[PDB]
Amino acid sequence: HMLEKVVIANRGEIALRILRACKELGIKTVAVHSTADRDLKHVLLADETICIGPAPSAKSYLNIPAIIAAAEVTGADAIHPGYGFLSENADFAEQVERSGFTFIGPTADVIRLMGDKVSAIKAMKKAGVPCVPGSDGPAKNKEIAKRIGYPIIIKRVVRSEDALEESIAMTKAEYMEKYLENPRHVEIQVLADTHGNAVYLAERDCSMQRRHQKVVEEAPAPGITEEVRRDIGSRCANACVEIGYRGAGTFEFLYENGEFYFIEMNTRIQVEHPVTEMITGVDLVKEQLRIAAGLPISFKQEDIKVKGHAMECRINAEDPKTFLPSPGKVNHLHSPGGLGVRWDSHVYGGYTVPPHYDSMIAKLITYGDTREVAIRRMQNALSETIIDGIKTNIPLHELILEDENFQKGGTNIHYLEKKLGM
Amino acid sequence: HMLEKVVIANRGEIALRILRACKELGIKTVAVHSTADRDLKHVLLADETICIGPAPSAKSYLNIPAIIAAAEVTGADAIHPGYGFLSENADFAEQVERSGFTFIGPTADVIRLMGDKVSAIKAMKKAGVPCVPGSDGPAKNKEIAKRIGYPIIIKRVVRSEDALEESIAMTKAEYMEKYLENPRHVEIQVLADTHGNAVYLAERDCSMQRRHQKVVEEAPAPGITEEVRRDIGSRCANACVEIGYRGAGTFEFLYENGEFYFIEMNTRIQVEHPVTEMITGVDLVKEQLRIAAGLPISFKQEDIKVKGHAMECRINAEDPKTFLPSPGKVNHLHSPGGLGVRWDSHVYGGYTVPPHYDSMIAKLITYGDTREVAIRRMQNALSETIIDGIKTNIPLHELILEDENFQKGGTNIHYLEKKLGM
Ligand SMILES: Nc1ncnc2c1ncn2[C@@H]1O[C@H](COP(=O)(O)OP(=O)(O)O)[C@@H](O)[C@H]1O
Ligand SMILES: Nc1ncnc2c1ncn2[C@@H]1O[C@H](COP(=O)(O)OP(=O)(O)O)[C@@H](O)[C@H]1O
Ligand SMILES: COC(=O)CCCC[C@@H]1SC[C@H]2[C@@H]1NC(=O)N2C(=O)OC
Ligand SMILES: COC(=O)CCCC[C@@H]1SC[C@H]2[C@@H]1NC(=O)N2C(=O)OC
Repeated sequence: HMLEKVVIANRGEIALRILRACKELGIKTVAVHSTADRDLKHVLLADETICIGPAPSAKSYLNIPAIIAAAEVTGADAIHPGYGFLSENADFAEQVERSGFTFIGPTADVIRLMGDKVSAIKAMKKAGVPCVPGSDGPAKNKEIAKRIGYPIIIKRVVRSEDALEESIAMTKAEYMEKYLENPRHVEIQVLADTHGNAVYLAERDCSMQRRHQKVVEEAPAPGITEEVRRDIGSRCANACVEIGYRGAGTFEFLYENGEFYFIEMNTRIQVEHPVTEMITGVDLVKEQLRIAAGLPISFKQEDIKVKGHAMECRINAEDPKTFLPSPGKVNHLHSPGGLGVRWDSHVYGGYTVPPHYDSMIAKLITYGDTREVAIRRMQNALSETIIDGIKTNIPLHELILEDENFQKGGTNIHYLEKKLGM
Repeated sequence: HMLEKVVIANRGEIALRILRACKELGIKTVAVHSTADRDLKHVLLADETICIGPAPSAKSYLNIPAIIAAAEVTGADAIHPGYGFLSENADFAEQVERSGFTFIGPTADVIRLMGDKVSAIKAMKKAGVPCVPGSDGPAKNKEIAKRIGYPIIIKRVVRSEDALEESIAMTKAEYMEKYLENPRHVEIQVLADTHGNAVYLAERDCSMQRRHQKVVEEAPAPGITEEVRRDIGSRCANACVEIGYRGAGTFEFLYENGEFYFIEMNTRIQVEHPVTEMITGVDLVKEQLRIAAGLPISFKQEDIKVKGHAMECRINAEDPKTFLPSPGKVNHLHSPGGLGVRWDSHVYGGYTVPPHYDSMIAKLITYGDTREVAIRRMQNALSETIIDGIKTNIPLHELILEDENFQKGGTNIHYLEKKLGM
């Protein structure tokens, strides 16, 4: 009569993370996997396994009917979608609850609401979560653009009135907003339950990115005071209640000259959740599972106090210079350890990284009482880490961590790409 | 003009632990090693290496003149002795400071004081650290034994007056005290610096033992209240000042029917220090190094608050049934991870555990907000851990953790051996 068995509708490290939380709560696990993933750590640990299709994503991890049949055939109570794949797919969520299983995440209606940009802004704007100034929806655009103020983003970026009508038409065989020139990425973690509670769990800075993909994340964000945290955090907790949010989620902002501007709500657990765990002492995947089971969040807002600092390096099987993937056999893995070092990875000596999915192989997470200690622990853990047989982006991480502007802190979302050009 | 280079006068996991702290502080390392240990993780990471002798302990890690020459030839500032080997050897400490290097630990005089039992009791007794009732030093023994009260320990244990004089003479070709029948082992961690400060860092319960060797340790100790902690802890901090203690140390007690009875001060870092780290947020090996450099302890007593619970399983290369050592090649090591899991080990896939030293190969440390969470995390981390090629005592740990009396908590120092007999 509660959650007793959970289908893990994902793979790789987050599938292992979920398995770990399940096993801590005594929840039975069902590992659904493609034919290429029979040797995943979490498949090998799972109570039951069901092969849901051949290697390609389309035919396996995105196979909505096979994943639902796997829940049916095992007698499962709930499905955890992880991140990526179907986690923000409303049709999947809708179909999961229509077949009577618990979807571990928000309701389908809320996924669609926060899954479309204009709709999401409206809803934030009404909740009093600050958005980027814009036209709100939808000749008079010379003037709309006027008052928003150049530069403008139709999405092109647009620096001249001359060329408004062009960039209007150019994106328009392919809405307007203030283009923020050099913002950081600062995001707020929340949880909301079926007992009407919602909390905020400080913030993460994920400004170090390449091609919009995050490389290094940290928590808390440098420069953000407790006062400021409280303001923005409590606006997000409130937004959660207004929209009947449920489960873990993240409000992503562009943050520039002291102000927050909303850009997306990821309605799911994120890759970078561990850094918030380390600074708050909250188990975010456990709380997902509890909340899905109908439990209240296990603590109150005044129980949450940011303590110390945490960093995460996404370790990828890829050439550190060209960023082309590097699948193949890991002959040896020597993973780092010691105080303040956490290692979240499904990779082991003997394991073959397949070509079929993303290239993330491990997340290396460090914690310290200060940002400087956490960066130093990261540097030392990276130098101890050996992954023999394939190439990784460890060398990129080492360059970032020794960057003087990174050490000062507060570098913007373009920094990595500039650095890399220089 | 400070500590810039440290000789790590030890091996195995604690040598790696020390290396890690050194590297966090930017302190150069000198790995002194025997010929059998050239492939130790910490030797491979060290800035400088010096081979101090052939495989046997006697000729290498206990070679006082070779270790001192290694400090001389490298231009080192200090020597960290770890635990075991020379760490409680006053002659070594005396000779290290007489050759002008900093010994990372207390002064030689203090090692001898707390290194001999009668002397240590005197000094504790004068400090107001509670000792076990006894004769204090040294016919009239029928009566001394009388008032201490049977049962008695000459060290034999002695249950009858009849047989006092015998057991007197029997141990006396080979002092008296109350024999505590079913105590737990509860120990208090301290630090003391050259600025006149001394602190206590709660306590550990290390009652699960076999042949007097510890298997599982935890912190805090079940049943001990904050009130009680404060009392006993502050008596140990005070004892530290009275004796001019310096560095990390531990006061070990036998704890029975609500009372603490002193049995030894280990004047060094201990194997089981990590569990205290996890519950207090203190880096105990860093503080050793700071304190040795002449710095104050980096926090005050009121900054220390016990939060959560931690467990440590000493993973040994040994047959889990006969406890005979199992040296040889580890073909694969798959180490556990995830939230609340810490792994302290110099072992890696490819590494050969030699026969020459102890059988400890890794310490698996878990943390949780409650004792139950920490035990469950331990169980799950052990089930994920693979060490292929040699035998380990993991099966023993799994049996302990599933023991109902262990789960209730507070089992005594004889429990494991009884359990094992049953
Ligand atoms: N107002 C803005 N100013 C500057 N850059 C923006 C703005 N809005 C969006 N962008 C850029 O485009 C990116 C695309 O948004 P994102 O949520 O990452 O899309 P997706 O989540 O589908 O990849 C943003 O991170 C940001 O870097
Ligand atoms: N008063 C006592 N009552 C019961 N057992 C004792 C008492 N004193 C010592 N012992 C036993 O003998 C052990 C030997 O002490 P210990 O400090 O371990 O010696 P070493 O450190 O040299 O191995 C103690 O842990 C304890 O189990
Ligand atoms: C093995 O394949 C998987 O388990 C899914 C692959 C990762 C999905 C991407 S990574 C960056 C982005 C997506 N998920 C996520 O949380 N991200 C995150 O930072 O939020 C944007
Ligand atoms: C690889 O060899 C070494 O690094 C030294 C071996 C261990 C010394 C023993 S284990 C239990 C005891 C000794 N050190 C220690 O701290 N112990 C501890 O619990 O305090 C009694």
